Amino acid sequence: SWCLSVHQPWASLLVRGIKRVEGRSWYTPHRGRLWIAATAKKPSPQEVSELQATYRLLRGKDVEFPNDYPSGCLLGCVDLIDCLSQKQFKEQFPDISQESDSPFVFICKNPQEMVVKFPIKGNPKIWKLDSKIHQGAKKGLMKQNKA
Repeated sequence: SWCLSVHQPWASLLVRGIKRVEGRSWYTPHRGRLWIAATAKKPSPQEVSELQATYRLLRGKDVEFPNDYPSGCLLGCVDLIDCLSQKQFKEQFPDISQESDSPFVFICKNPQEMVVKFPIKGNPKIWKLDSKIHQGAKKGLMKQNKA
């Protein structure tokens, strides 16, 4: 029922599993399912090319970027497994600590993308989804439920 607004292209990278941590300046006790919404801010082609270049070298040839990075919509979800200080992240996750230098690092698992993405307006930090879109969001985690 809780959501985080994230700029594109990072937002789709998170729900596809290409980006595995998310850095923020603030700590959250939230754990478990976290919906991911893309903000309205449209990314520039340079941003998209520079990030896709980096992640292609981090993740290899098998990486599958989305064809398009839709803005202003609910995208899917992840499991927020832990939120660590940057110090503990560097110490405890040495294989991936280069992937964020933010003061806090959200460790994300089990990404799932929605079969149909629904328009939505963001809010700060971790915010509560409206019940109607939450219901449609849940049904949308299975490709067969597309209508």
